[PDB]
Amino acid sequence: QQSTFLFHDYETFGTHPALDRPAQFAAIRTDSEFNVIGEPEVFYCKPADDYLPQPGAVLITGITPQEARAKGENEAAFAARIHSLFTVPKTCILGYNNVRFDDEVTRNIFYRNFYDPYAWSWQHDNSRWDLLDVMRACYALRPEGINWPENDDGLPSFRLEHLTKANGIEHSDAMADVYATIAMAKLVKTRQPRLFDYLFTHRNKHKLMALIDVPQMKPLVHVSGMFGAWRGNTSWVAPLAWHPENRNAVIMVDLAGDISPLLELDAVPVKLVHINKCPVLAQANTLRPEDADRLGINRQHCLDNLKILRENPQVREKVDNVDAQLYNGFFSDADRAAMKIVLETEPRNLPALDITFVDKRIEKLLFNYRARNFPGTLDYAEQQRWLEHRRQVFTPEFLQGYADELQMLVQQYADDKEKVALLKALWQYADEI
Ligand SMILES: Cc1cn([C@H]2C[C@H](O)[C@@H](COP(=O)(O)O)O2)c(=O)[nH]c1=O
Ligand SMILES: [Mg+2]
Ligand SMILES: [Mg+2]
Ligand code: NA
Repeated sequence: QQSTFLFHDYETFGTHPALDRPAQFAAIRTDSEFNVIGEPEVFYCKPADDYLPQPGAVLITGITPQEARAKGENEAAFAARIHSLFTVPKTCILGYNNVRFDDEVTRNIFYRNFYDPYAWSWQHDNSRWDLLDVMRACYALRPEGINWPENDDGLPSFRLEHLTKANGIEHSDAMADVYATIAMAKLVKTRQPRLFDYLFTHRNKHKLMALIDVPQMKPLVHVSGMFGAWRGNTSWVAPLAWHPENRNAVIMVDLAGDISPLLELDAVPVKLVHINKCPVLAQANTLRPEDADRLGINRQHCLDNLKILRENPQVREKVDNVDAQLYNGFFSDADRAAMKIVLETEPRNLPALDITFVDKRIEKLLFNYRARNFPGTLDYAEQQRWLEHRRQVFTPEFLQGYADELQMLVQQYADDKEKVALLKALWQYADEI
């Protein structure tokens, strides 16, 4: 009814958004002015017994598999709680690195648990945003008034913890990262008000499409992590064409690159810009001469490449584990309707549910869903199928490797008492599972 922001963040058991499992979700809702209006939403996800967490992830988060299992609900119920927060009308769902990471975790949790992986983002006036590329855009285009820390390599850092410390934001508990993300939003809104407004409005794919002039190859500023911190994640780009299959993807040339292989053949300075993924795009003059110089971006090289590309328009023409299979395709309307019945049927009425799916992923999705979330509902043949599944995960190579990694880390981090205790926990859990 009113426009709100839902700030959120996952802690996970590893960095693969499909093949690792979530540990904890944290979120809070604000009004359109970033005033907190909701209660903190913090909860855990019970990991199924076909999985061991990445030791490195647990050393970072401090959340053991024992803790998520004892404090969590099954992933079906975890997914339900997240889906009910995300689908409140007129919600902008945002975080810090959510476009690349947390949103991929969400898509995969929804996929595995019979929710639509995509609808949450856009239905009922919803949107997404991400403060990471907002911070990157400020550094590159409007750095005044913010402290920009360097990492140990002498490159600008966009780690949330570095930006908060550098700008006097308290950081810190479970909610610390979510509150830090709200503080970043307020920082940019205060210190770069017009840029903040511009970036917020341009989260919308139609505002982004208005910038794109393919016939003219109209140059734009693009701020992207792919460009690299050494050039402030920034270049001038030109649109060449739209993707043959992906409706949301435009094919850009990086004008700072070497266009020789693109001109001559039948590094390639070509990238996809996904207009549904909050890319930072603006008119060319948004990168001011002083900032182009600061970032080492060569205007004349970019313009020379642009001139060549415009004179050569032939360039436009030139350019298994079911858990890993989200992007194998969109489901049919019938299959989506069938999966909605799975979702909305009681888990006790699921064994008796006779329903047809055509997409070949759904049989395996359904078996995993029932065995992971509702193991008490499995019959004997299903129990034996699950035992085989666990065996095929816990291969001789995998189990040896896991033990080896723990034994290496406990020696490596011998003097870190908190890490030693976490490694003990990881061994204990692996021994059980
Ligand atoms: C920063 C970092 C995160 N992670 C995992 C655990 C975190 O819950 C998850 C998200 O962390 P982040 O949002 O700080 O990037 O990624 C690692 O496995 N290794 C790492 O070095
Ligand atoms: Mg995070
Ligand atoms: Mg954290
Ligand atoms: Na956290």
